[PDB]
Amino acid sequence: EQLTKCEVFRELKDLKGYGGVSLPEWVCTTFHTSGYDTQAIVQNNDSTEYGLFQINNKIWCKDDQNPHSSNICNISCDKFLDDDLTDDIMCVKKILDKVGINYWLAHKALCSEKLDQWLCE
Amino acid sequence: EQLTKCEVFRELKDLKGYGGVSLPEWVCTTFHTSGYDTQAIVQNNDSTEYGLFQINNKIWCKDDQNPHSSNICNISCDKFLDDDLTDDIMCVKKILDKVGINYWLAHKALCSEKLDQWLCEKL
Amino acid sequence: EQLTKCEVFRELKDLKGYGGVSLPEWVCTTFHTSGYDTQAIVQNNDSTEYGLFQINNKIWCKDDQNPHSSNICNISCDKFLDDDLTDDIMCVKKILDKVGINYWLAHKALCSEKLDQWLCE
Amino acid sequence: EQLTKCEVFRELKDLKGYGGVSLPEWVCTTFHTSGYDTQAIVQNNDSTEYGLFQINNKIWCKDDQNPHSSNICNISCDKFLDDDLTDDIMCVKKILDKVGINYWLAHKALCSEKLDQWLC
Amino acid sequence: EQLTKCEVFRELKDLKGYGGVSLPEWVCTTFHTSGYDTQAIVQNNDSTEYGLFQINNKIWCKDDQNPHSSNICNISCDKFLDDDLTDDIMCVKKILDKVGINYWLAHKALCSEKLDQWLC
Amino acid sequence: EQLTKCEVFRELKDLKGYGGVSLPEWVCTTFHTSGYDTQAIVQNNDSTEYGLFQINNKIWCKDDQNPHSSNICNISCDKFLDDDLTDDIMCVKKILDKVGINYWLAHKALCSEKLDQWLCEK
Repeated sequence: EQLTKCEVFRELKDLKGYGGVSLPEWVCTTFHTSGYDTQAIVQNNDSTEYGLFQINNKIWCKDDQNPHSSNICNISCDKFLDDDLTDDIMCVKKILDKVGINYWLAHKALCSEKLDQWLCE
Repeated sequence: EQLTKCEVFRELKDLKGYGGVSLPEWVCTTFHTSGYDTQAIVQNNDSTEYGLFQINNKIWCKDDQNPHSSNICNISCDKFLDDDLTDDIMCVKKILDKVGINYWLAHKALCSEKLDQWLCEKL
Repeated sequence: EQLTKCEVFRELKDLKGYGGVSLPEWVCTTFHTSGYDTQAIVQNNDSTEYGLFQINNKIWCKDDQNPHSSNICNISCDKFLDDDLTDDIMCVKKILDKVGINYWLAHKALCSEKLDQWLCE
Repeated sequence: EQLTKCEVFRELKDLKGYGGVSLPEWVCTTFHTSGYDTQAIVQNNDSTEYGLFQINNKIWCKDDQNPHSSNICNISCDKFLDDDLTDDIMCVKKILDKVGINYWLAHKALCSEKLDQWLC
Repeated sequence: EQLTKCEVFRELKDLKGYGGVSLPEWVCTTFHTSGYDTQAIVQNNDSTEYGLFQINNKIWCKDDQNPHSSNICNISCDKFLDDDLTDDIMCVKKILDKVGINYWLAHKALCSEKLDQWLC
Repeated sequence: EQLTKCEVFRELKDLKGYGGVSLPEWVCTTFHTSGYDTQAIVQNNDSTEYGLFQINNKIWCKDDQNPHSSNICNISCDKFLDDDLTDDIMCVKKILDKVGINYWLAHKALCSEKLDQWLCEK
């Protein structure tokens, strides 16, 4: 499912304030990460990244590709491909606890200025 | 070279049933893999993926990046970027024989059901 | 920041002939590389690619992800996400000098021949 | 810092029985891992493995090489090169919890049976 | 097991002349690859190399670490840590077939001359 | 060639003080990286490391394995496998120039102090 900026904004309300990051920072980050596509999937030779936040199967979730993954989010990666972002949000909180919002390079690279444009009326 | 659901459907007829996988499954998988673009190419720091099936150059084919690739499909990777999908299919059959359809994670994740929407009637 | 074939053609003028490569080849390559988007950023498990030319943080530039980067172009990777392609071109000349145009597989695979459609007149 | 087959038994006591793995298995596994050298360090192009258990800087601990490591064990990797194996063991227990003893391929491979030679 | 140069020269007799490479070249190559240790194993974040020839689990054999390995040699990697080098040899031929002796960089760099010192 | 501490100490004189690192530090680091084996070669899936200093074919030199290496030292990797440490040092200087001594993780943790055992009163 390809969401609209305002839709992402709404759906991510649960992440508001987590780790102190605001929604415009989240909307901007996910835009540069998956272009707002909940079904985004990229398979490389060693790993595959899943969904809206492009979570990878080497550390966060379990795959057919990496069954020996640390699976920090204790979930099967494909659960990140459907339309209910509940699972994504749960795992993302785990990532923020372990590495921080800057785990995503796009946050600092493209989301530290002109933040008002990522806002929703 | 961008294709549509039914052109992919028509051109992958030879994979139909091969190894026990159905056509809608393939149409679905290639969609989530390359969005039906025969010239899709993704270069990473140490591996690059080619064509409609995004075949990588570490194992299946050879290119200047990984000259020591196992090159199981015995072909130069750029043959996967033309519009003739014959070379591609030969290789895919080799991948299926060795690893199976779920070698493509998108298949297991998004193309193992509800395939009805990947259908093209009259073939 | 999505350019058009001809804007790219215009902006990369300083690369013309460099390393013996013609502009139509440059236009073709960046099209297959970033789709002409000066802000393309692809983050993988341990490397991230930046901008029009998708320059990576393991060798050419400095990231928060790879601080021990050889950083051949002596620059922080995010300078490749702005609209000013000056940084990018300076770095691309470096890459050309060190490895060559075929460092980009898209060039060899698709942009060394049948260049007519990449012409901009 | 080189331990002998017997010191290892002593030092890894806290691991005994944890995750179902016995000491002789650990003695065997760590032998194939680091030769009982607690300062063992293998640096590759992208990853680096530290200490007796050869814990990597990509997932388990934080490095200068990999500052964005998920750092699951919440610790700086060089604390695995000291002679206090307390922090090592604590991290190993997390790996066991999250992945299991077979995360170490040498275990399943060479330290599954004939565990007699690994006694002290 | 830790073979000697002579023990290796004997057990790799089957590779004699395959793909055109001589026994000394093979002895030299394995020397620089594993020091003749048939139980040599090196696990990294993404792959693991096994045995005398340090065969990796991403392409040649089936692992717990890499179950989607193309498994070209249709064999589980642990079989490369046995003292019986028959499997190792079967797989090495496949590698010579798909890639060539120079798949091992040590061969081209160190085992292409001054070979008489690898004779037995 | 398997050298002794002092043979290595001797051969790396040009590196004395380069980038601020003393010989005792180098003699310690190279022992931890290659065991003083000038012919050490470690081949992995994606890269290989060569010689005394274990320089890789991903960034510093050119290989048949990685022909598209950035090849910063502008040298073919196997030149790092012989007895003459001259190219090795030339390249180590470039690495020190680009990334620094702590490019070698063993240095920081094991070869920064308590170096009595690594001196040579030659």
